[PDB]
Amino acid sequence: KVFGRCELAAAMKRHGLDNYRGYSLGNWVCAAKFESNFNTQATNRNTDGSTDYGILQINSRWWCNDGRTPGSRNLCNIPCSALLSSDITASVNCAKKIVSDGNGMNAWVAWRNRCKGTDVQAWIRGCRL
Ligand SMILES: [Cl-]
Ligand SMILES: [Cl-]
Ligand code: NA
Ligand code: NA
Repeated sequence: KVFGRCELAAAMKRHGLDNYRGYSLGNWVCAAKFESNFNTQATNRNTDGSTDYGILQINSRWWCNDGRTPGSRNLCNIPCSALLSSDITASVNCAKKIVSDGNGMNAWVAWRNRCKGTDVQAWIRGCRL
């Protein structure tokens, strides 16, 4: 599913991301925009052979099992395919573990390069949340 901006902001808020670990909702929506263009089915292969999955491009090296990333872990204890669902629950729950891991939203390189230090409230402006 390809979400609209406000639609995703609302779903993220319902699923508990608003100010989670201090990150306002606009940070999460901005990250999703540049990671996946709001498309739950987005996948992208990494140079190391791992793959990124779903609206927040969660990586198989650490976070989910895809059966083809040698030597990886599955810290969210889910198949990576669960991260492609129209239901964003698995992605949000796994994202909460990632953002708690020590480096905050810097785990998402696109957030660091394109969202960090910007007016992220713009991403939720006009939304009935
Ligand atoms: Cl990407
Ligand atoms: Cl694997
Ligand atoms: Na393997
Ligand atoms: Na932080």
